[PDB]
Order: sequence, then C-alpha cells, then structure tokens
Amino acid sequence: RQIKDLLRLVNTVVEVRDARAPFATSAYGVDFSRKETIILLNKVDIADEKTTKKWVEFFKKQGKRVITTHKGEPRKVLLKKLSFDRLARVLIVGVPNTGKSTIINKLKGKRAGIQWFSLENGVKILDTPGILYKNIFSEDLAAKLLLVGSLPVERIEDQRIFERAFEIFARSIGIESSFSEFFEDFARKRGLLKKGGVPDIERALMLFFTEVAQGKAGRVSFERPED
Ligand SMILES: Nc1nc2c(ncn2[C@@H]2O[C@H](COP(=O)(O)OP(=O)(O)O)[C@@H](O)[C@H]2O)c(=O)[nH]1
Repeated sequence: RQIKDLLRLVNTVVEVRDARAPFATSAYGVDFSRKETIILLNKVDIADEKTTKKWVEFFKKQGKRVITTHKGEPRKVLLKKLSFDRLARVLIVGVPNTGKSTIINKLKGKRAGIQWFSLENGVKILDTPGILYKNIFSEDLAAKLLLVGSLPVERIEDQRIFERAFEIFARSIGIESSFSEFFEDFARKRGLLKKGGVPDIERALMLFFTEVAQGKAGRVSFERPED
C-alpha cells in the first residue's frame, strides 16, 4: 500500500539514498527487517568524499551491508558491488530524485500489470522503483530534502525552510555570512534583478537550491554521522 504491495513480491531491497544526506533520504517508516537489504549511498560524485567515507564505516560498524556508487560508475562495477544472490528478487526503493530510475536503466540495460527484467544470471528486478514519501515532521527534514532535490523548490512556501537549508549548507561548506548577505550577493552575481536594480531574492533561492541539489555548488554533504 503501495510499497507494502511491492515488498510482498521481493526478498531483496536496494535502498537508494543520497550520500550527502543518508538519514533524510533513508526509507524510515517502511519495514525491510525480513528482506535482504543493501544500503546504496548514491551520487558520491557530488558529495564530500571524507563525509561519505565516514558514512560507509558508520554503516559497516553497525554490521549493515552498504555500497557507494554514482551515475558514471560502469554497470559491471555496480553489479559486483551489489553481488545479488542468484535467487534474489529485487526492489529498488527510496525518496524522489535520489537516482533510482538512472540505476534501473543502467542495470536493465535496456533489455526486455507489474513488470520485471532479468540479469544475465536470471536474478529478477522490478522495473519500476518504489517511491517513498515521508511525513515531514521537522523543518530540518524538509530543508534536507530540499538540499538533495527530493523536495522541489516550487513546493516551498515557508521561508524558514529556505533558512534552515542555507544554515545546513553554510555549516557544511564553512560560510559564516548571513542569509541576507549571501542571497543578495548570489542574486547580484547571477544578474537576477528586478526593476530598479533590486536583487531578486526569490529567483536567487530558486536557482541556488536547484543548483545545490544538482551538485553545481560544489562537493558538499549535509549530514555527518559524528554528528
Ligand atoms: N551527480 C549525480 N546526479 C545523479 C546521479 N544519479 C542521478 N542523478 C541525477 O539526479 C536526478 C534524479 O535522478 P532520477 O534517476 O530521475 O531519480 P529518481 O526519482 O529516484 O528515479 C536527475 O537529474 C539525474 O540526472 C549521480 O550518481 N550523480
């Protein structure tokens, strides 16, 4: 209902998280306690390498099965990292925009009611990923889903979420300047002005957060295990 329907069909789950925020992009709530579970930390190419290294050992130390990967990693390498049992049947699960379609497409690759596809050794993978929508109870979670592009900028009505998101960004990257200074500067630098040469702060926020989520603002992670 409806990930609960799909879980019934599988014995293996691949949890596709964003490496920049492994906790905000975890599939909390939904139950994989009786499935073989691989934690996939994705988008390592746009994450802070050192932070990602900390996340790996954090999961390994917990006894958990964890891998890291990104768009540009070869299909062969991903498959080896995955190392699926020959009798695995697989659900790819996660929050929106975390790289699940891209992963399915690479595995697929492409070759040929709920649909499946098969790997060369016959392991079966569900063609469509289970999409997980979270109760956003904290503005911190909303901010973190914004930063990784799970929560699109068009959906943000509350300016406090933008502020929390910046505050997380700023701490991660080392910025000590204020919300106002930073966004005025960003609007200026990118020529985002309205009549009278007034910095368009709203366009600024929209472009900046779009760019952060795409990894265009640098290799930055938003959660640390330390923490
Ligand atoms: N930099 C980077 N971008 C990625 C990676 N995987 C996916 N993306 C991008 O993330 C966005 C969402 O990817 P998509 O596969 O459609 O996400 P989905 O909603 O989970 O299926 C797209 O803009 C992709 O181009 C990755 O490993 N690295």
